[PDB]
Amino acid sequence: AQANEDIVVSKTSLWKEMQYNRDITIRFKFASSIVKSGGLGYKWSEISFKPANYQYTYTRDGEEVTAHTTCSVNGMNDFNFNGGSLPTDFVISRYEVIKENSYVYVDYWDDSQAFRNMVYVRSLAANLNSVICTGGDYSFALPVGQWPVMTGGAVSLHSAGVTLSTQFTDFVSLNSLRFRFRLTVEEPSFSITRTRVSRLYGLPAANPNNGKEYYEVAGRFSLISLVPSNDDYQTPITNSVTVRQDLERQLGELREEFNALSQEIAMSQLIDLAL
Amino acid sequence: AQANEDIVVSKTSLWKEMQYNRDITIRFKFASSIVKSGGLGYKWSEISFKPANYQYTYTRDGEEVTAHTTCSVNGMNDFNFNGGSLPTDFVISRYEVIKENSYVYVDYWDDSQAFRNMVYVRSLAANLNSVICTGGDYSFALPVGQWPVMTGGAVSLHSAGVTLSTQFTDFVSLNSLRFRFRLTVEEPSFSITRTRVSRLYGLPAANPNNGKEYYEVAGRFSLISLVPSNDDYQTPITNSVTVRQDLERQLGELREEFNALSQEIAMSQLIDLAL
Amino acid sequence: AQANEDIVVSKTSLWKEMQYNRDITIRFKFASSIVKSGGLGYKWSEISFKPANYQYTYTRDGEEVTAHTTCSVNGMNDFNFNGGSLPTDFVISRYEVIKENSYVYVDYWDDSQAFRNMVYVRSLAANLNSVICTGGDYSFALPVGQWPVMTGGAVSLHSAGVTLSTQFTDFVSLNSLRFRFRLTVEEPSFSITRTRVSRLYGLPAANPNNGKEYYEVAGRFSLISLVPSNDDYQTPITNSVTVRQDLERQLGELREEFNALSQEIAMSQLIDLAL
Repeated sequence: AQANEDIVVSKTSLWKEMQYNRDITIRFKFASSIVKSGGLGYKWSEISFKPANYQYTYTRDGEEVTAHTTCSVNGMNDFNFNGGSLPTDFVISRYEVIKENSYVYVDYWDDSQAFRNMVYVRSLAANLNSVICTGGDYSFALPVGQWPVMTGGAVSLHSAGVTLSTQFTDFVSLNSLRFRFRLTVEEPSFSITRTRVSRLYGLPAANPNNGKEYYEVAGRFSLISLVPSNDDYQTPITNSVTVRQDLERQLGELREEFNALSQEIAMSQLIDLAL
Repeated sequence: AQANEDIVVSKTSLWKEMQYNRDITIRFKFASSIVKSGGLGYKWSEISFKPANYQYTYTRDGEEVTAHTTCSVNGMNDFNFNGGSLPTDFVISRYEVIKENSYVYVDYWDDSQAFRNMVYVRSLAANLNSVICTGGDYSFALPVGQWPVMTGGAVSLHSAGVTLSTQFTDFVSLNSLRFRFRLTVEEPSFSITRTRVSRLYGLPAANPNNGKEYYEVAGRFSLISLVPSNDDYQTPITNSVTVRQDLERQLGELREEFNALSQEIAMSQLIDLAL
Repeated sequence: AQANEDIVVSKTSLWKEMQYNRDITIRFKFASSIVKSGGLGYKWSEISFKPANYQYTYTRDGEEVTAHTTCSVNGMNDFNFNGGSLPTDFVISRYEVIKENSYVYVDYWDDSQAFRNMVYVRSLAANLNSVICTGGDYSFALPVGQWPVMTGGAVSLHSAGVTLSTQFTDFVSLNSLRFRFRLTVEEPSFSITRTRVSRLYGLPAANPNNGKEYYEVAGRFSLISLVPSNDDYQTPITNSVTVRQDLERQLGELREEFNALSQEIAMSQLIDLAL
């Protein structure tokens, strides 16, 4: 029995039940969304996560396999920290942290045969190994004064249930495999330098990647799918997306309004420069 | 016979044609998008509809069934009301209304067997009962002056044809059942108070829920779907979306420009407080 | 053989491999995104492409066929023109052009029998004719001074490989046929008038249509798909999308802060105009 086998557990006139048991190297990555409120620059609106794609190409045992991964988080906890109600105090109205109560989702896909026309799957299971994820060092760029830095945080990701999912994008749509992960706090705790907060567990959402190009976890997955016996059929992969056109229109109207306001402000600033 | 049947009208090696006939509780909900123009606060750029998700769990005859319902509208008319060309008159560039010519779409999904691998359907039919949808009281927060309140509006939703649809979201992707509703205006009219507009029919797009948690309508549906004979196959549902990255980029450039402008304004206002 | 044949190359009980050989009239259209930076109005942020939907209805040989097309571009080159660092020089931070190294994707879909339940396709091939896409005239509306006009640009689209794709939209989701096009630069060049740039091949991303309703190209396609034997099955087409709720929330917060800032500004002008 090989490591990357391909079996036919049944075969009808057109369709066929095939079994696929294959090793994988999930090279995934987080991505953070920072939002800085207006005013002076001491007030932050949100620091959250975003579903983060990463496509790559790794070597199997003599095969070059192109892969595609997409990470995300759910059930994260929304902490806050307000030093006061003034324009000059450092305040973060909301930032997200990962803990036991939350879960981490990783969608995975490859260019192998297991995924080409995978729409039905059963007997799905996987044996993944646990890893560690440490937070980064994010220096809050303040307009004037000292520079606080969010530094620390370490959480171990433990394997959990496996399912299917779909990785939609502006280029491709993939019927993908969804590995779930639970969390356990570790000794390195995250804290903001020059602040009265420290020794609290979790992983920050400012810079989870720690500057790493990716986090890597090895695995194996076994399943049984329905594929056409003729191995020439192809399911649609690429996309041409035009979703949220109302949102595009709202953004256009907001751009028009902000351009008119900036033109008004610039004219009122320039009239005083004619002496 | 049964009220929640599952019949086998045909069967082959791997596939099969199953007939499902089930009662359901369509608990849907409207949602509004109130955009307020800049300036002083007397001018409103648009008040539109937005497709509204709502997920719940209700009790069948000894079963606890999880469900998910997405409401939308189509063919809604656009009314407008301008009281003057000044910054100090209450003007609504556009507000959306529902009438006979328009239609209301409701995509419905449950965790039961009928929807687990539904990609093909025929002999689709449905028996739905009519309900009433009424508008609440949306008080326009005018900085100064009186307080216009958009109030009233009632419409009768009558059943129409049923079809298929796909509910996409940032979490789940659901091959769902699309119930369609036609409208007949009722006696209660919608009106903005302290304003020269009244005795016009439809539904206000401001507070269509009337402060309610949902609008419930019972129903029953019958169909014939193609399912793998092995009742263990699962179709991808969950997602991790990264759509409209270019839109996110434009929003980020907008936010940076807006923060720079706000910093300029705040420095200009702060320089005049040094005595 | 008819120009719009439909043949059966294999038929089991529930499924059947149906061959289709049909003529099509792809009428597509570019769409441009223009983001103008703030300040006076002398700096433009981006002039890029946006995937563009276009639905039409044309006449087959005694039949009326509704269609849906979606044009996109990949691998475009990012040029830019900056003539000075001052707020009064005309600058364009980044604008897109198309050349040999780029490709033009066109997703196509019809209401015909070929696209009713198409999820699997083999033996795909098509005979498409080549056309010429010519850019138009975009007048950069500067606040004051002269009015440069980006005028010209011609490029010939030639047939290339064919694949599948999925057209996602806020109304319909279509399992569609993806036609590729490669580019050969033509003689008419595009040049910004009243500027030091001219005689550079490609197509401009401001007005590609040249005031046209669409770009027409006729073709023929030939495939073999899996269709249930019963000609009554239907695959979900319509949608009800609520994706990017986080983006909607960001936009709402941005609109709130922008209204607050415009209110503060107009209040400063009212107190400075209340003597």
